[PDB]
Amino acid sequence: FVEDWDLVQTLGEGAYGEVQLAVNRVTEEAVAVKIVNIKKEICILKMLNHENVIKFYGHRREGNIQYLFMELASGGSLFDRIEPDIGMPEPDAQRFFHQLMAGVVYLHGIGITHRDIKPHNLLLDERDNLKIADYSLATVFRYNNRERLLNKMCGTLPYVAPELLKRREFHAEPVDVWSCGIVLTAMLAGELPWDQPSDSCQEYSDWKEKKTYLNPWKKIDSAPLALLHKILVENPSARITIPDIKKDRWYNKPLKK
Ligand SMILES: Cn1c(-c2cccc(F)c2F)c(C#N)c2c(N)ncnc21
Repeated sequence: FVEDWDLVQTLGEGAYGEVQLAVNRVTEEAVAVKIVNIKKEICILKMLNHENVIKFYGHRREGNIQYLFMELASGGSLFDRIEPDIGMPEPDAQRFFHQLMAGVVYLHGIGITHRDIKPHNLLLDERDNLKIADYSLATVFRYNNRERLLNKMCGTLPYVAPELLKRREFHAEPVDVWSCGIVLTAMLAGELPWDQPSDSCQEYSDWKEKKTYLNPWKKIDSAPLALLHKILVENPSARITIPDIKKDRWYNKPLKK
């Protein structure tokens, strides 16, 4: 198998192609390999250097198949740490949220939007450090200090911001903030609040009407729920920004040893 690397186990599939564990017969160093536009993805992957983003090691083409070598996350995904109908202990949810914001602030700072934040795309290293993975939908929204609005509809319906179903064009950053809000909801309640944030979605109307005696909102303590009230705001220019998320009372609440 490719160069010194043996492809010894599968970690995920479907998507565009498969992800393999690559143990180096020589050094025993273990990495991840994605087996697959791709030009643009590679170019974004080479920009990424942060502790909460999956590191890119290199690519080797071999006829049809490209091979993307990235940092391995041996802890699996945040999706596997969320217990259905329960979620996880509030202190673990807060730490993962801190790491997720650190990663999102980095991407936005280099003018990159991920566009598909959800628990399947948030992986853990062996010390339970969160890493944003899968840059196949990622795009430049800021270049030479000029912002460009996005127009492609993409992501996963339960995680997408409402403006992306309703507007011709929209700002990248509030879309990623919204999906972090759905991720925070899943961690604290082990359930997604709606199929999609459309006015024909009863659960979404129930939330705009502030009916928080229904699930999933009734499983969530008042402090983190006050933050979700500022994140899941339908008007993207009134929605809270990451600088202001970092001032939020629950965000700054001591919880974890
Ligand atoms: C499961 N998995 C993925 C993955 C991420 C998104 C979709 C998908 F299908 C995947 F396999 C990784 C990546 N990128 C990954 C890694 N780097 N290390 C360990 N396991 C991984």
